[PDB]
Amino acid sequence: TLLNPYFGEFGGMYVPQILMPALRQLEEAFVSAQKDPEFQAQFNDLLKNYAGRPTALTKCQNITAGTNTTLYLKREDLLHGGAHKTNQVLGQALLAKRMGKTEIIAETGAGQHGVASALASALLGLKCRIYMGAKDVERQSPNVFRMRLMGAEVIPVHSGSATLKDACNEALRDWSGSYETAHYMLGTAAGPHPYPTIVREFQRMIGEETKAQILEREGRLPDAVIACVGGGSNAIGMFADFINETNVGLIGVEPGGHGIETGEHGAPLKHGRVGIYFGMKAPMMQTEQIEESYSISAGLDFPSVGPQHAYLNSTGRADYVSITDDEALEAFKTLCLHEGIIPALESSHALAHALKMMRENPDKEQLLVVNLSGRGDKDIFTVHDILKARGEI
Amino acid sequence: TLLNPYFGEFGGMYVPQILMPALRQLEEAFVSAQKDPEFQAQFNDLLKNYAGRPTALTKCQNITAGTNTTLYLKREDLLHGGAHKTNQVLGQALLAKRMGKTEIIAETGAGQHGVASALASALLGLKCRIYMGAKDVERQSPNVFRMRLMGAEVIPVHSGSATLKDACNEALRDWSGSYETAHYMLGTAAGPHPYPTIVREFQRMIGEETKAQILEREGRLPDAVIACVGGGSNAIGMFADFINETNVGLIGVEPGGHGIETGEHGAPLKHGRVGIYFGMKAPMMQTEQIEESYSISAGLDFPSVGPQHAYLNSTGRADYVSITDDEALEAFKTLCLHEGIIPALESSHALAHALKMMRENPDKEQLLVVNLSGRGDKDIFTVHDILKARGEI
Ligand SMILES: *Cc1c(COP(=O)(O)O)cnc(C)c1O
Ligand SMILES: *Cc1c(COP(=O)(O)O)cnc(C)c1O
Repeated sequence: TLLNPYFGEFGGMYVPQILMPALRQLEEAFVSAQKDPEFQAQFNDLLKNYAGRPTALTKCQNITAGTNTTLYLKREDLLHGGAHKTNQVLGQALLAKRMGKTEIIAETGAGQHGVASALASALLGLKCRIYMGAKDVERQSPNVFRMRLMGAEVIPVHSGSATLKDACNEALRDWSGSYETAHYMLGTAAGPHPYPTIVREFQRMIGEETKAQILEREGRLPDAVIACVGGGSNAIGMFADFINETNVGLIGVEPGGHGIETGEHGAPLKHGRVGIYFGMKAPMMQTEQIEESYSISAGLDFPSVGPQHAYLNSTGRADYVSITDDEALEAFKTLCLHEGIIPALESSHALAHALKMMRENPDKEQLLVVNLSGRGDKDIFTVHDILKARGEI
Repeated sequence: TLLNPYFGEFGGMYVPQILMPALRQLEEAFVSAQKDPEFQAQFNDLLKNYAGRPTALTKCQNITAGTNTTLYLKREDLLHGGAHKTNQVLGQALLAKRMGKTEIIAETGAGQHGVASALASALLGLKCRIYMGAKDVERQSPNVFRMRLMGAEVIPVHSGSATLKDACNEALRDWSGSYETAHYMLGTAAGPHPYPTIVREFQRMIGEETKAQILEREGRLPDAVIACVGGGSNAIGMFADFINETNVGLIGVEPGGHGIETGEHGAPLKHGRVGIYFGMKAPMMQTEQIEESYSISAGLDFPSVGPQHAYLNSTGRADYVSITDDEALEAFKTLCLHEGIIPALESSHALAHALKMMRENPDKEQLLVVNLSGRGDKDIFTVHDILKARGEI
């Protein structure tokens, strides 16, 4: 194994022996490609002319009116597909073609990573198959339809609890015996090494572009960069290029759920315990066994966190807070009403925490940047249902 | 009146005397702003950092594989909001603030222009009210909800046939008496002068960026630029900067409907007759009185066409074809399956006509550019219903 599979005591490769070759071989191919500028050349061609990079940086004056905070939104919502997932997905698609693979295996919970994979595969022309828990397949008709229109095969998983965990497990069993011709496109910066690394490297351009844009527009780095954290891909992708700029804030917002003190949430980082999950060793929400997570937001509905985040958390380089279903919903409505932008419910947690920092210190002089990971069009149904059940139509 | 209100025998200002002042005053304000670079400075700041301009240019190699056609898609689908409408809307919002107006009046059929106006108004902080036929208000819950989340007031119109025509008429009656403090944000390159002009000028950057990008990437202008035509805003916006490059094709695709020979369509340009409609004099679909149009696509469901298009058509500078519900649906599915992009059903007509030009002449050496006016996420429900009714699930 070329690279180090751990970040502190976190990360690793806790996967059956049958997967070591597939994992080791992926890592090599990856290193070999990181160093090949022909690859980098293609990757950037795709990110630039297909996905639409670089993504804007927006100054939200209306939202900060009457305070001393200056707020910027890194517009990942404007990327092709609607969210930051399109970055890493185009990366691995290429990587896979490089390794001469002819197929993609992926798993999705609500279909956000599913649609992303289907799309990358359509482009790079790879036979895509996406595992999805049956319960979710029923709850997500549109995205299932999207994946099908994009020529991907959605395989409903009925074992276990017929949900994300199960779809995830089955995906890996698939790959175990098909890694010869199929690349396993993991949806986030977690899982066994080298994924946490590969995903960080394939998302790090958002942090890069941010710094550049922030200089051109403010002549100085931000006091902090805030981003929601599920498995941690969009947060690490924004963090990366700032770990070094030590006087820059690195805040990660995890879902508060129904209240970090109800069990119904997903902030294992600050309220769980280290264990091995999804092939990695990191903090997670355990019973005594693994437990359940929750959020109005499905993307943030992860019971664990990426190894590098658990690490940056223990060293104290990055801070990790929590925002709840309602504070997120509030932010979601706020951005809609003042900036004319519908944020994804996931990003709403980060925008929420920013607003919190401003409303509590209107006189404080701060330059903040929230990573708007995706657009919220795919969440109006949900928001509308809640607002209706809450009796506010 | 400063500018000339006609394009050949088309265009004009056929509106009640009460509207001449409001119309004349808009025109002036517009000219004064065209010439003010402080305005241009703001407009471009908005288009660049809020909407995400410039929009990509994508080479669709997979779609043209095995032919001599080179196809590019001007990615208007990647603009904030999902379609080219966001350009002109941000323009008029500014113009209105410039004229010291505090309110926006608009009308929408399916809510695409409604959501756009609501958004521009949220940003530039203007009190937005959008008229919408009651029938449509029922058929368009999501967009109605979007407009409401963006703080706009949707006023259902129940007179006449409770649809677009009626919502449109009521909007103008509103403006008739409120132009003092309310700007009427017309949704397309049609209507009484100066709208056809203002909308062309506020969309012309797509054609501009295209030419620039096409040079940088091909070292030569395209043989043709193809775009769907409803009222004509996205087509003119692409055409504009190419009218002069005479050896460049200017194709406009109108909806074929159920077949240009069934009456159930919307290609008044090539199959109607000149009359006065929506305050302008242009070709339209008349009974003997005005008639009905149709398309799987609501955006293309217009019984008339913009005055400049009728003009460019008579001089023969630009060609106008027709594509049907099925050819569009076919294109829609094709782009999905090979490029991993879901086109808006409207743009599908233009992509359709392009594919037609390639499949019929695989050996012909051609460089084509289709204006992908919007993303098709807001059309999967429709496509899914058709495919299901057609019994293909
Ligand atoms: C999927 C998703 C996420 C959560 O994933 P990370 O791996 O923490 O980035 C965040 N935001 C959006 C909009 C997403 O779709
Ligand atoms: C509204 C719309 C159109 C039709 O309008 P034009 O005024 O002819 O541009 C075309 N494409 C998309 C995607 C639209 O939303």
